Amino acid sequence: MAMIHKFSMMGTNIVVDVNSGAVHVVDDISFDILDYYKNFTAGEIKNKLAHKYNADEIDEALREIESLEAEGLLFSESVVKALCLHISHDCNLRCKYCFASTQRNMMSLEVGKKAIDFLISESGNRKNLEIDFFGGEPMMNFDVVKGIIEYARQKEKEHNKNFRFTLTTNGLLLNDENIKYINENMQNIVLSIDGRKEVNDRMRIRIDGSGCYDDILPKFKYVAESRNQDNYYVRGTFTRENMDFSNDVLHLADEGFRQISVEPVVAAKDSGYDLREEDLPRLFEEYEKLAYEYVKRRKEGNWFNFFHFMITGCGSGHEYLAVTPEGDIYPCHQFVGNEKFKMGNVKEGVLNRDIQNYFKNSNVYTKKECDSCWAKFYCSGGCAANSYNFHKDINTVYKVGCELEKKRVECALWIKAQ
Ligand SMILES: C[S@@+](CC[C@H](N)C(=O)[O-])C[C@H]1O[C@@H](n2cnc3c(N)ncnc32)[C@H](O)[C@@H]1O
Ligand code: SF4
Ligand code: SF4
Ligand code: SF4
Ligand SMILES: [Ca+2]
Repeated sequence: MAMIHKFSMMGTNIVVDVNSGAVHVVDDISFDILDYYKNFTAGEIKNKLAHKYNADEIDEALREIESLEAEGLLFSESVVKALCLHISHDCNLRCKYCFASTQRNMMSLEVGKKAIDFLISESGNRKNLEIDFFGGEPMMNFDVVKGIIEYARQKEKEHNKNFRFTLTTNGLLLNDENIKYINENMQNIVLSIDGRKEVNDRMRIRIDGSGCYDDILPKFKYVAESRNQDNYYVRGTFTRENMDFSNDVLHLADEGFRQISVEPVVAAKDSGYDLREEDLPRLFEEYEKLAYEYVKRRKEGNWFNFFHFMITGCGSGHEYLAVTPEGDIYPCHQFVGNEKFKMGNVKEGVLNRDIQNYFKNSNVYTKKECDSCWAKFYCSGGCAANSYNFHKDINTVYKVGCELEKKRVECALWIKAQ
């Protein structure tokens, strides 16, 4: 499986050798060489490239590319650590693209602590433990969150562990007092806002239809600077309704957000919101359009971090598990619908292993469609929710949500070239 990927993006030619991880910026002549190198002689390539370059400059271009091959940078040849807590399945929003379009109960405190104990028991001897407060809207049940935190740190002393708490909130229930507590206790907070106001208020709406932009932007802007524009990010979701998502990222940057994350929709088949292949040469340009601007404001007064350019696996189902409010264990937040992937309850606290191993053995070596790919050692490993939603199987590639990430890998590699 000796292969390379070749791309040229905004006046530069970069090459990736997949097994090595080596990255090369190359000139036009050696860039056109690799169209023929592995299958043609040095004598055959002269007659081929005898309209743009001449024999000597061709051979010198062969010289080093044949030495990178000789150097070996061309053609080279389970323990659970995090729990996604569903502190609530109720919510005060009705976002179109969200799975919570279906009941409505609150995680009890006794199920929370049975979630902390389950994590410690299955953590092996890993010291760093992650607890994500998620679900519907966790702040609707903030009493329990404070109780789970105060309970975990009593356990940190006894079990030689360390808990890393993150919250993800729609914004509506942040106030002066819970924003204090959030910054002396949560290591990271995720703010859900979709960017421009017409885009956000289009779909992050309440039961009545009214939006949430005007209410969350004031408190989001502040939580960011209360924590010095770090240890947070604003989390946006672009669907078919806003494929110009670059302005969404930059509008959030213009409002003073250094840490921004904008991602495609997951498990959005047959909703009208998912992105199709026809949109791929539409979504690509704004990724490139984005990667250009981050370099443009890299060292200037303005600057912003886009999470998907910052360069294992995602871990859902073997290293990362979601806990329903009743204690039920699921591979991730996106699977608590499907009952077949039910893996146990944190009360009884014993984990189903062969669903766990079924998920652990779904990596870039396992699936046949990945072994052909150039970004296998650069990828997230895919999204199991997207695979089962588009093909009812955890181990077949979801072609769109995949060429998106390959372009982000291409955009992240390209930023580091400057
Ligand atoms: C599921 S919500 C739960 C936490 C909290 N209520 C909030 O929105 O911040 C967390 C994040 O997941 C994202 N999300 C919801 N449904 C999604 C979907 N179908 N595809 C991709 N992201 C989604 C939303 O953008 C939201 O920011
Ligand atoms: S707020 Fe979070 S949970 Fe409620 S709908 Fe919007 S995304 Fe789903
Ligand atoms: S990108 Fe999709 S296909 Fe290429 S490796 Fe990562 S997951 Fe497998
Ligand atoms: S499966 Fe898809 S959605 Fe569930 S965690 Fe891994 S990536 Fe996020
Ligand atoms: Ca700690």
